[PDB]
Amino acid sequence: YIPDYKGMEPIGANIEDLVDYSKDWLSRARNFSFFEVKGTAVFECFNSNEANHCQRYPMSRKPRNFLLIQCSLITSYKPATTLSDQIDSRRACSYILNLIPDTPASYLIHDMAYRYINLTREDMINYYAPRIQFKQTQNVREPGTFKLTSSMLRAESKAMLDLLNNQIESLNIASHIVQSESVSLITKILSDLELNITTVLDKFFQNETQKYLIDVLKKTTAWHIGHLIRDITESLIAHSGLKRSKYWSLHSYNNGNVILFILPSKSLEVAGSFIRFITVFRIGPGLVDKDNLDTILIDGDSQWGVSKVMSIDLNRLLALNIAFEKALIATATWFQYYTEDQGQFPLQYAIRSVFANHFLLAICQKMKLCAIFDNLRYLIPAVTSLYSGFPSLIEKLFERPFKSSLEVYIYYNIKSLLVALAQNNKARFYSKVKLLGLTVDQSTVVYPSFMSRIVYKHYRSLISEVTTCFFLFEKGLHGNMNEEAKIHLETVEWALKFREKEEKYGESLVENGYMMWELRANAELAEQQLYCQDAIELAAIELNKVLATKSSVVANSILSKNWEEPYFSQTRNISLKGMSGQVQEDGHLSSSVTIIEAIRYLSNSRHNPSLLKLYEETREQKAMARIVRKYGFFITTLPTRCRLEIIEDYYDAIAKNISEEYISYKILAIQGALEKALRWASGESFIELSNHKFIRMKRKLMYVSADATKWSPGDNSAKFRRFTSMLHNGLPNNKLKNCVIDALKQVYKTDFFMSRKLRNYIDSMESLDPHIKQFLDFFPDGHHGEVKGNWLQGNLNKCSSLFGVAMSLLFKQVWTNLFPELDCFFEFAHHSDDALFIYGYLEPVDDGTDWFLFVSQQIQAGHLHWFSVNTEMWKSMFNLHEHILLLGSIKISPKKTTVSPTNAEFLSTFFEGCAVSIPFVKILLGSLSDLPGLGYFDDLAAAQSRCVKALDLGASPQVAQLAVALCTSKVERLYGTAPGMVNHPAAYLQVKHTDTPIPLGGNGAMSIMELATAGIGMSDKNLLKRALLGYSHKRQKSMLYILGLFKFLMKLSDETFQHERLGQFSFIGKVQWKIFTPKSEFEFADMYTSKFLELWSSQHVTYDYIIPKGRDNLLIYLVRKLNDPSIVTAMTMQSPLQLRFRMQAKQHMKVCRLDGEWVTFREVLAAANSFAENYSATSQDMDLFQTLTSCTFSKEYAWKDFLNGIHCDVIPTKQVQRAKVARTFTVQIIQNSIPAVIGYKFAVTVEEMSDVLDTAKFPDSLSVDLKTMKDGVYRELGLDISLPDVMKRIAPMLYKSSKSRVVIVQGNVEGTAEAICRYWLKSMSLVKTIRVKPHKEVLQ
Repeated sequence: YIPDYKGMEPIGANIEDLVDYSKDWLSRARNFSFFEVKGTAVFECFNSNEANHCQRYPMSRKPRNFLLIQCSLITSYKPATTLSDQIDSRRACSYILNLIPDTPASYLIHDMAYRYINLTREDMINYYAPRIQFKQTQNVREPGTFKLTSSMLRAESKAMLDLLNNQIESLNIASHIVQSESVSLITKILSDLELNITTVLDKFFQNETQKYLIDVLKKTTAWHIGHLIRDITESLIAHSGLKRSKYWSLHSYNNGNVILFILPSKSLEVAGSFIRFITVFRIGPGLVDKDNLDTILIDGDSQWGVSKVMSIDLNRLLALNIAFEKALIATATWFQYYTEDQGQFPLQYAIRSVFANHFLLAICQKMKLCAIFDNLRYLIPAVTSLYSGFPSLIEKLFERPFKSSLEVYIYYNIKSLLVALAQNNKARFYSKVKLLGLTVDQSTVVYPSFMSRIVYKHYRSLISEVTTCFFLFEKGLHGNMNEEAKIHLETVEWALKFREKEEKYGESLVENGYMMWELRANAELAEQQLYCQDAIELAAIELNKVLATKSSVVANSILSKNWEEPYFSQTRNISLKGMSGQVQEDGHLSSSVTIIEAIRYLSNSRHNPSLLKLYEETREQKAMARIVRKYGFFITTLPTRCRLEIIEDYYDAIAKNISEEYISYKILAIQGALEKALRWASGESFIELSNHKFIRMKRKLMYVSADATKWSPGDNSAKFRRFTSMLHNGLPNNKLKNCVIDALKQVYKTDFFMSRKLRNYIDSMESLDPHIKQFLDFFPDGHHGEVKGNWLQGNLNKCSSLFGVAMSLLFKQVWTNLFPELDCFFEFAHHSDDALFIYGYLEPVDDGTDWFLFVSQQIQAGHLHWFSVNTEMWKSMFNLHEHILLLGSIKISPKKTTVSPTNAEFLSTFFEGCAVSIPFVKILLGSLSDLPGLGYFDDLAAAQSRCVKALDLGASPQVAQLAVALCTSKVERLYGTAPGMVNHPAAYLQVKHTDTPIPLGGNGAMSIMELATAGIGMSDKNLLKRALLGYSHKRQKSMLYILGLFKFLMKLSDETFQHERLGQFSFIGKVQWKIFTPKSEFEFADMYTSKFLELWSSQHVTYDYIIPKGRDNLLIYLVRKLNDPSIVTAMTMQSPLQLRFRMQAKQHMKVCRLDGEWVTFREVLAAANSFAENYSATSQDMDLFQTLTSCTFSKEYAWKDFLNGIHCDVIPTKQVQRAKVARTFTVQIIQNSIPAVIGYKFAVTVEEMSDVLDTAKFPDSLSVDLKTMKDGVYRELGLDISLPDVMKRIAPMLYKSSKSRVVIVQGNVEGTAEAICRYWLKSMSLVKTIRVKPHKEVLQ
């Protein structure tokens, strides 16, 4: 049922009125919004912005410190050990005690060295003892620390400690001297870093990546400095515990040449805490900035740099810990991009320079560099086009102050590069190429590298280089304290502008729109946040001209949106996305989760309402918005999400029916527009004269790339109302359309709330600036203020895209009506937030006298709008298009919008951006970023899955293999399972490290190909199959021992309760690891006990395959989902408390579950060996093992078989780069889904039966389907489905789910998973051509 909502009565909007308005508008001069790229213009823009930056900022004469850790290396670095730490610390203290301190930091260092070197033998024994054998001493109260009180502290040291415990200038970027000094310093550091200290995939890796990348960088100073930095950051992390951070610590490295002093500090477990440390090193080549050192002590022919006190937080510490891996993966990505651009491997000097640059960027994590590279990502396209908004981007380069030498150096390089690129465009000339399927005239002009003296053939290599640089910075830098405040002020500024417009014109005009006659009378109404009602209606008519031919499809799509389906039974409504909660007693808006709000509603309700019913029950509630705590993003409340879902469902249903013409979802619309444009340009124009003669006019094209659909804080949602009122749908009534209009009306006004963090920051300002004064004045009660028009980045993308398409069609009709005699062209295409506009204009073939005479005569004959057509007609085309878009509330961005002629590189970049949305380097670096902390097996699986996802995003298999190796090495380091460390399974399990199951610390190192095809768990499956075969054939003892290990893991799993689900069924046992959740701090996690939840899960088995629809079962199901360890870990990902477990993992504490106790991983291994030694196989165990080996894991072994049965050979042909395209990695009797059939099988209750009936598409066939499949299991494999255990084992074998992976490939590849695998095998070499031998389908 749909309640009767009020509709909108149509207005008498006339297209000819808009045509007359455009006639008047085009009769005068208009300003083009973009600037010509000239080289001199870019240089002058840089100089003027330098002068302005000098004006706005107070001057600093001393560049700030940018190196968090200062050190030097002259010899190959050996990783630190406890014995090496002791020896190096003794030698280092002996070295330091001979020196004469000058500065207070030097005095503190001397005092610390004296205290450490005078600790007793028991103190030294307990200083390096593990937590198990540690015994507290008077001086040593924590394992790796000691005590240093004021009795032995000097006066200078004590004063310095007291000072430690208890306006924004900028460098003079306009000075050539400041640039010269910064360039000199950074050049010296980079040269120091570059110095040298003194399977088929396996073969390709050893010949290419090992030879040209790994062997080159293995000897560089950067490699060993990175390992030394990893050791230092490990010490700093180990000191960050609650008990240990209050004491002092001393560590040493490189035979005493590097010394770390750790001072008492607040623990990193609690948020907003810093570790303080001082690094003392021998002066030499490395990460040395002598001008920023605290002091330089002199010894006989030697120097010791003592740094100032460094305070580092948890995120910066983790980034510095993984800096070496980040730099190596960035350099490997650069390696692959270089081989793609040039077709050859880079030389040693270029790889060394790239690696040094990447390492310097990765160790120096600051927001200024990240913002600079973010801006460069769009600055590079802005100087390679004909027209762009590069002055605005160069201005954006100067928003924050310049503080360090590194910032000045990067800016100087960027200015040089951009001026060089802009000066390249002056050699533009017309030529001939083969675009799409035509020979067309293109206007082309050597792109220098940014870190080496390499020149690319394409500027997309430059763009990807800058992108990889930008992703070297942690995503935790965004947000911080400047971005949150900035987004708050931007929102409040746009709301204040909306209020000013309301005061000037009245609330009705800003909400309902202005009329065309008012626009003619005032001419200032054409702006952002205001729209013309006539323009909205006419754009709706223009879109209706396309929609009226597909009315049936649009209607069927809308009714296919399932408006009567229960709201909270859908996945998107029970997710962990993030949602605003309730207004608390103190008056703030709560940051909450979608599932938590779902449980809050159901617990206070008696039914699971549908979307329309939920909208009617919450209609009267006000929309509320907030900034997300830490994850510039907004979160809204449940009624706001419901209204946005109504609007977006309606408009997605409508917009999917024009996806092949205007809105690319794939690239068909853009290719069609390009084909039409190129076909049009092939012809010639003949303008008819009054004297029956003709003028010959030549056709040319201009392309504009713009982000027109992207959400803007300056916008008015109310326009959509009239749009919705006039858009044609096939429905016979207006109830659904009226409901959409009503939802739009209810989303108009929002309560935007300040955050607690920002409020505290404001209260700590101590000096309220005028903009801060206005921002605080925006909130009457100090908590929330009303916002209108702006929908706060809510999901309305399909509506905005459809609206933009309608306005572009309106412009197309208006321009056709303006020049009936002229034969002009216009074609546009939308893809996500991007849009490509193609204008086809006319130029005189001759000198142009006849054309000028014709234009003058047309002007004299009263057609005054021909003034805009005399020269540069495409400019007037774009001006009128932009003005018409502004008649809605669409402003084409002055920045980030590029204008080009026909150009192969421009179109290639646009199509590449359309095909791929995420660079694979982002996923590659996020693999090292952080781990879920759920144990060895889970962390390994997560890292491997991220590497496979990166491979799906276009990463070469060699780069992905290197990333897999690095991630596996890091996980083994964290859990101690690698050889030589205390958690190595080979010391307890009496089997080989490769014969050990992964949950028991086994060797998880696997090929990237098998991980991508077979999956992220096939090591255990292969081990089980081999052990079963060996025992069943030869009855060997070792195979029985491996089976016993698997049975021990299975018993471990049975000890715990993991109901799981069809999509996450597990059969190989897993060690249960300690997860220090906030003890279920979640609000509604305490509704039902774990025992009650386990009983419910056992009783209701059908709900393990489908989702309940009734309120009670849904509430219990959602509580159970809340109580999932994996969901708990994800819901506390950004909590600063997690590191405790990491430390407990590194200290090898009692973090594993065994016999209802918390024990060490070593104790788990000992129990595993004890169980496996006495284990004897039974009939039930052998039967089960056969079901898993031959049936459950059957699909994965098949991909392995195909992998092992393939043959590839090198063809004497150079590799050819191709356009990248997305494909689907997807690998009949039963007409219902397997989850529905199985739930029907297990349905015993009326509620469960009804739930499966609603879930199933064809309920009537359900039983029949079950029957036939119940035959197959008892016919193809001879197993009894009637047993629930057998059903659970066989269900994931019969479930052909997932495969919804999207893989980026080249053009030739097909959509078959076998084709994707064959393409991956052909891309196993970065230079050579690989041909597969079978040349047929060899996958079962």
